[PDB]
Formats: sequence, structure tokens, C-alpha cells
Amino acid sequence: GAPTVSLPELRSLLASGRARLFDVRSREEAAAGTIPGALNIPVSELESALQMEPAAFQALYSAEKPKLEDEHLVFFCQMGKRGLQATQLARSLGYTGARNYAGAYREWLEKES
Repeated sequence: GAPTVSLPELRSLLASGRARLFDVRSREEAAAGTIPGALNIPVSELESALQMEPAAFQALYSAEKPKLEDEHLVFFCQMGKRGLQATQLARSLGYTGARNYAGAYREWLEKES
């Protein structure tokens, strides 16, 4: 649950059903391709997403709002910086399970088989 998650740990958390992914790039970036399973919440929307009521989150994002007690809420962008910003923001609002995939989408693409 440390502030950064590495790719090997992330791959095992995804295979076990224990991590949720959040692509914090813009909508036009995420629409062009993302890490499989990732929910797009652009970093500029993330504060409002974490503050809004659960039913409003479901309406806008078509997924269930995370809970403060969740583990392995993994944020990422393509090169680390927005993922870091998002992780810090989420932690600051009480999401102790927020972690940054610092290697980010470019590493994901680089290490994909």
C-alpha cells in the first residue's frame, strides 16, 4: 500500500481482482487507449469525483465510487506526473489506498508482451 506501485505488483493485483485502475489523463487521451480495465477520471475532475455523492459518481462514470477504506486504488497517466498529482489528491481526501503507478502508461506499453 505504499505511495508507488510497481508494474510486477500491479500485474498480480489485477490478476487477483485486488486493484482498481484510474486513468487520470484527459478523456481524449484515455479514449485512444488505456490500461485494460481502467476507469477514466481526468485529474481535473478527480476532486469533484471523490467529493460527489455515490449515485452522482455512478451516473457520471458508470462505475461505483471508491470507498475510503479501499486498497490498491491505482492512479496513472502516461509518464507519472498527473498520476502522482491524482494520488496525492486522493490521499489528501482520506483515500489511504491510493497509489501511483509511476512507470505509467508508456511503461505499460513498453513492457507489454
